[PDB]
Amino acid sequence: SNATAYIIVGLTPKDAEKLQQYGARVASTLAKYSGEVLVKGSVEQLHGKFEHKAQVILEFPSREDAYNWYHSEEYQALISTRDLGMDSQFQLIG
Amino acid sequence: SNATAYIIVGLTPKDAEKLQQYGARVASTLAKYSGEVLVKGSVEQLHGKFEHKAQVILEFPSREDAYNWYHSEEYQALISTRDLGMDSQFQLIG
Repeated sequence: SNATAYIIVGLTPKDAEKLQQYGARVASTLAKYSGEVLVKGSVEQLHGKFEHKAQVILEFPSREDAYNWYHSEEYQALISTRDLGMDSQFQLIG
Repeated sequence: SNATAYIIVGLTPKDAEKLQQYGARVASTLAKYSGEVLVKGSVEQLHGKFEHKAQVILEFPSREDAYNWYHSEEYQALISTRDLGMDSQFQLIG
């Protein structure tokens, strides 16, 4: 009944150590915007092409809350190290 | 809990009428495998690059059903018309 919003990530691991620093710190950043990991996992290609190894999907209670999470100061501090840990794409939907 | 599985499509519309036809047929193919559309929508890009205009996420009760759906007889017939209506990528997480 509400307009649930989603962030889709498409990713490829680079630096393992850095990727684990990133992953460790993020979950906290989500709970202020009521973020939640719907699924994560490796890709099996069913059609077309896709440049990435794995996908993660975040779920928020509202588009505005998804956008605000990505743009929060607590998440943004995570970014320089996220990019060392993985090349990715993020898409906001909703 | 069970291991709910997902199909993520990223798409770019081509022929609106071929597309209409596709869209109008897929659903009946979903029910067979307990498929459900989690979400449909245009993309605002948060980070990095993404070739498509829009994403759709499909939710199935398992990876078996998700794969069986895509490779099902009745969905496979919809493909020819699908590919005329849109360029797309289908990823299987599950």
